[PDB]
Amino acid sequence: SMNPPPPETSNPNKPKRQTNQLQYLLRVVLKTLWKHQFAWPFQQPVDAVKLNLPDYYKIIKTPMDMGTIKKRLENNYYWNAQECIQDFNTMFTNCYIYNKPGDDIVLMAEALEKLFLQKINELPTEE
Ligand SMILES: CCN1C(=O)c2cccc3c(S(=O)(=O)N4CCC[C@H](O)C4)ccc1c23
Repeated sequence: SMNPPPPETSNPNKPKRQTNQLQYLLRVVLKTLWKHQFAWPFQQPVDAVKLNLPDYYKIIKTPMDMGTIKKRLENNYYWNAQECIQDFNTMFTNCYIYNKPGDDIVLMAEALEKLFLQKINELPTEE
């Protein structure tokens, strides 16, 4: 049983930007989702060993989680907001791939994803 290396959160050769939308995504969107009662399963990479889900990383080849996204934001890892939004979408999509409609984990993702879409519907305009 082995978890893979988690996604990178630092990369000096990546071009980085401190964007008004990216600050919003950390200060407002991520930190609001982070406090939700259903956020805890998404706050770190899936530990397929602890959770005894040995087939998780057989199926999920681009893992993502809100703890990785929080580190990426706090270390100024993104060039623009769409890169950060795509990591959220990967995280939600992975959960819907590995799991089935009706699963408790999928009810949690569906709630988080609707809040997430509410919060990003309006981003501060690129000043
Ligand atoms: C989001 C990443 N991710 C999955 O794809 C997934 C599949 C099955 C279980 C599980 C758990 S759990 O065992 O802690 N638990 C959490 C609360 C609701 C259910 O009871 C399951 C935590 C995080 C998970 C899973």
